[PDB]
Amino acid sequence: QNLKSTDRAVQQMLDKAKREGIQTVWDRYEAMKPQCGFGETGLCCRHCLQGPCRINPFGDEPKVGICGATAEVIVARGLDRSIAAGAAGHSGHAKHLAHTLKKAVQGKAASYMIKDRTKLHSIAKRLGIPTEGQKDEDIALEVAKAALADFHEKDTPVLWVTTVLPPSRVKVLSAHGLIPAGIDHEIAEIMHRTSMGCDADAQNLLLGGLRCSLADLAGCYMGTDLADILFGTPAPVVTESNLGVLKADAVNVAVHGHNPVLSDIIVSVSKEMENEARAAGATGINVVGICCTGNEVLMRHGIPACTHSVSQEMAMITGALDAMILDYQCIQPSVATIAECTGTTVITTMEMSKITGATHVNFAEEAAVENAKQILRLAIDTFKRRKGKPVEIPNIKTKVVAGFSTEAIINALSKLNANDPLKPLIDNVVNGNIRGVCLFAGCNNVKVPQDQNFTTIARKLLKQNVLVVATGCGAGALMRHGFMDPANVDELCGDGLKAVLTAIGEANGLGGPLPPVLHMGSCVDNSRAVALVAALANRLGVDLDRLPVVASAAEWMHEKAVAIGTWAVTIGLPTHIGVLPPITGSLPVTQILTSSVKDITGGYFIHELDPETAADKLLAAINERRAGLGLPW
Amino acid sequence: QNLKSTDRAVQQMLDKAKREGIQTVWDRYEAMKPQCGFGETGLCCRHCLQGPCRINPFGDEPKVGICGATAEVIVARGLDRSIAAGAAGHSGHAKHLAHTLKKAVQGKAASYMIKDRTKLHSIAKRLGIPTEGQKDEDIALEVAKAALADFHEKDTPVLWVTTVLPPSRVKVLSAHGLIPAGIDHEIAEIMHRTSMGCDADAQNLLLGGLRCSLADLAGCYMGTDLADILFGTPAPVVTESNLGVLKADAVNVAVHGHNPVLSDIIVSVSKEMENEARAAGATGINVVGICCTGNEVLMRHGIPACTHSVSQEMAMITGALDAMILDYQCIQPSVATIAECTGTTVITTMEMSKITGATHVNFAEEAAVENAKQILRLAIDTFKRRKGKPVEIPNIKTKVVAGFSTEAIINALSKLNANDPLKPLIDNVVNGNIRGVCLFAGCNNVKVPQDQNFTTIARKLLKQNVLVVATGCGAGALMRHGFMDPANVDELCGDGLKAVLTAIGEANGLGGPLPPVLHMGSCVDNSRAVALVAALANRLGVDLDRLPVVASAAEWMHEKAVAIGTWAVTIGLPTHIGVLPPITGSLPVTQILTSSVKDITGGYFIHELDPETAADKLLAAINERRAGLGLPW
Ligand code: SF4
Ligand code: SF4
Ligand code: FES
Ligand code: FES
Ligand SMILES: [Fe+3]
Ligand SMILES: [Fe+3]
Repeated sequence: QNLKSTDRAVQQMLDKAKREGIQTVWDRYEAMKPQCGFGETGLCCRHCLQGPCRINPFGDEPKVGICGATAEVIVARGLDRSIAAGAAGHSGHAKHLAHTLKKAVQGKAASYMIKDRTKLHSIAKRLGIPTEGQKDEDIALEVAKAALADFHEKDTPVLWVTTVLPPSRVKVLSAHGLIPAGIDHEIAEIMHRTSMGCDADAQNLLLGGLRCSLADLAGCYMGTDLADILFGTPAPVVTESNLGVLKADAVNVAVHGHNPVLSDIIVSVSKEMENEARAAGATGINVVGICCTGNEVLMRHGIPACTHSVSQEMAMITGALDAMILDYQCIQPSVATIAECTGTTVITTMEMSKITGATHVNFAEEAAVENAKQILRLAIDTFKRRKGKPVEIPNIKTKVVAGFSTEAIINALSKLNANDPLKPLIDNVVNGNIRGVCLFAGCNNVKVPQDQNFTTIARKLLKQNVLVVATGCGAGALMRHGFMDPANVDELCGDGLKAVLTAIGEANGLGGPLPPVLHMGSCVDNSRAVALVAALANRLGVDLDRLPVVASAAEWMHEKAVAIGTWAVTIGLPTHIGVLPPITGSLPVTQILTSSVKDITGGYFIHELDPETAADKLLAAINERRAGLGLPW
Repeated sequence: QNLKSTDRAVQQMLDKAKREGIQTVWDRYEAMKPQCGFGETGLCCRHCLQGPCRINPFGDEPKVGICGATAEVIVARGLDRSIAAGAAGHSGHAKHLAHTLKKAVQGKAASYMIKDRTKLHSIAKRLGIPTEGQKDEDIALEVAKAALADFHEKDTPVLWVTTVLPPSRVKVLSAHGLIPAGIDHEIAEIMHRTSMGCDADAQNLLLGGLRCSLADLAGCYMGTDLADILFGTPAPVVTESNLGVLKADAVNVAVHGHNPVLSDIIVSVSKEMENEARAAGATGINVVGICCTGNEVLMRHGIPACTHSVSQEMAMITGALDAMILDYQCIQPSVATIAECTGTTVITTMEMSKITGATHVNFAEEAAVENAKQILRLAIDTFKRRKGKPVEIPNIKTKVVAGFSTEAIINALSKLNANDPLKPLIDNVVNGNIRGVCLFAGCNNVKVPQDQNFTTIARKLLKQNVLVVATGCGAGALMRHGFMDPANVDELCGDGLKAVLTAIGEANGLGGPLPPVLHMGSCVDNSRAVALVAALANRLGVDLDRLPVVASAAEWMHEKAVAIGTWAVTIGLPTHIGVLPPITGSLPVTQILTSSVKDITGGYFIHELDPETAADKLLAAINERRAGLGLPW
């Protein structure tokens, strides 16, 4: 079980699943070995009915696609479609929120409102929307319309790119024709250019993919902006994570997926109906989070994080999960089958994301509170059915300090310098107390023992005084292994980094340091890390590709993460990836993504499967950036 | 060579390529056998980096995707992405034309203009744009803005769906939630819903694909509408097709691709520079067409059709093709490699469609005429280099009568009944002179001996008094085998059909019949066939799924054609396909697409690889429709 997951709670449930004969993601992975080498290297194409075509990585025929498509065209086309699909996921999430805000300020969905008025006003002015002398509802309606307008061509490029990056970065990207003209416009253009008999030049294709990855960046940043307006900007909070946050005597309700439009309401309504849940024999309604929508409500409300990503089925295996409430993205469809064995009520809520065998509850913002009631009443009903059943909840949980929005980080720094809050951070970068900054992002992947890369790389960087921030299931991995607990700062952090986390935490009325890793939220909240390092760049008067800042998608899986890794490279960051995407079948494509893209954007991918080597390479990249500033290292 | 292509000119060039050692699409197909059975059945998924995943069609493990995705989810997700890619191709074509019209009427591209003022006005009123008292340039600017607005969400659904189909059809589609909200919106939503951990219900997934196929229909219809405004509505013309239309002593220039924004200008400018081409030793500039952009200029200007689709490389093998001018879609990237051997100058012109090793000429509508000059001067230069070389142009060509827009067909019928032009056609449907209508559409496919299915099926239907219309490379196959020559009516057509083609042709001042097959234009001009059968439905007061009308994508290949076959089914047509798409790995998915979709839209796919059986099945479908009207058959 150790080779499957480094999480001891996950290992315990893996033993339970094995003895009850419940097939898991790891069993399904084992049944799939050896995986197809053509698909693993990227040398397969099904873009037309003359296929499927493949290309031998080495040896004799086939050496070329039936239409004449070369290995480098086929590899670049497949990558582009992955970026476009990721963009479409983050795009759809942000679009849903844009519609939710518009409905709310037009009086159509009273369950939603402008919760963060100061974020609303700062966004409107970043966009150049006039605020002075306007109702909030009219400013918000303007912001929502501007959001929806970034999805298509108009007289301006995508403002959720051009107004969020340093102007020097925007100029460099414009010179290469990489600024998106519209979010869905770019997605559609990728799908066109990669279809049969279209674009057949690897470099041209990859440039289109960089541009589409910035459409994904725009979607993430818009998603974060809109969610903060509607639901509040995160501020530091304390909670717990891992399976031990389930309680045998409560109605345990998992919010799972990505979009909090639904799960933020479930959080609110669940408070009301705990009276209704005592009547069924529960202590209350124990809302817990899985994946990114769990991160959303953990970041805003302190909802304990139950589990993440590859291990999401294990929460059900406890026998104590009465309902799991789905919106979309990263939901293993196996949960619908597994629930027949574990008793859990699996509920889908979104029209374009249903799973055969799960109960569907049509959710609409106009009727959000009634929907939450209907769903939570199914959860309460399920809790009654398993009264007197034995459950096996592993007694394993960690303390999690989270909620580090960019606004919260700046506010926390302002206690050391009120008029120049970024200067203390830059000060300790310059003098070596902070070697640099590393963002961990992305998913877990069944190919990698769960959390192994995240924790191994994090341990090394923290010892070397790197300030580590994390999002999505990367934050999930670190939070479940204690990296978000301030009690662990002495163990994990080098003395320079320790000094800075202590100084900031003490000045923020804590008596104790900041946690070893700053949790910056969900996957769309990778945009928060952009807003932070962009402000650092603007305060220093340099571009992002001169900052000692790197990223690591240490165990990535989803097309969304492929898009994120690509826009990390596109905005100038050295970007480590811990699972090879299907590009090794083309040396020219691999060479562009790991080397020569440096000459376009200043960022580059770092392909490294071994996490100890990965950390060395990430430290080397941080130290090259320090040298380019003339800093000691 | 007979097993490769039924076209004798193609066979001759295949012999030349074999003896000169030039690899062809058929050789590349042979080098790819046996093709992967997982991809051929649809049982492969690469939508995340835990893959590639496959499922054994029969036997033991693997039986399920690593995430839990079933065979039916994996098959439906792959199909949806094919529909979305096809939609994106037709979408991009139409968008380019919408931008071209807007530039033209804003004074930015003087090389373009409103050539068809009566089409402009009829479109504006179908859309509800006011014409009375408005400049043409303001009506057109309104139409162009309405076109661009159909790509995104707005207060109306996609008007290039809702205003082009019978209102009874729109109501049926709306009740199933199938009307697109925006063209690129639907494409992006497909890409989202099919990514990992999203939509996992085959029926839900396929309904989304039907809706996305109507976004493709909208793109085709918009493309046809806009091209007719800018370049003229087709009217009957006479020309020739097949390789014998090349001339050894001329500068032979192939326009290849799909979008005529470029090639319509090449046609115009080539006339001017024939003086400049005599000076180099040519008789003139011989512009010939390949694929759909060749259909565009064949339909409007009588440009002879050189070849099509799978055989496009053969035009180069003659040694007489001095330039081949590309825009996008269905261009075998092998032409760039092959040109090193044949002398041809291969020129790409569009930013998102380049081929490594081809010369790129940046085309912009603002500078269209200068670009045509630069390109044609490269063609003239190439003609000089091969002076005194031997060429082998097969002396094989057919007469082609084409240009049957829906407006031309209605006008031709109006000579038999001026106030009720559709009534003579319906009259002869009712009395049996016309058994029904069959549309042939789509590509050739290397898997099928070229044109074999198109001609075999057409011969049988025409003998049985079916009125046959054709588009794209389906029209290409029929036109190269004599089906567009009126001299062939006695051989091919049954007496009832013969009577009607003769009566119409005689009444249109021809002394002779209409040709055996009515050429309705390029692939986007499949929308013309919709406009015709929609008018027939509205005149009869019934929906499309009650008309004796069918379609056959007899040899289809491209994702564009997959989308077209799907919207043919979605608007209510029995739709034969002659190559299996990757769906046979899921019985439930196959059963939906071939049977139970009948209960949603009234259309259905007819899977039939054997063309004689196909014709029987198409005749059976036509005759069922006749019986449902109470007609004899
Ligand atoms: S697009 Fe080319 S390489 Fe891909 S399946 Fe079709 S023929 Fe093969
Ligand atoms: S989405 Fe599911 S079936 Fe597809 S590659 Fe990923 S794990 Fe495999
Ligand atoms: S041949 Fe296995 S991924 Fe296509
Ligand atoms: S296993 Fe061959 S198409 Fe993927
Ligand atoms: Fe996740
Ligand atoms: Fe073609």
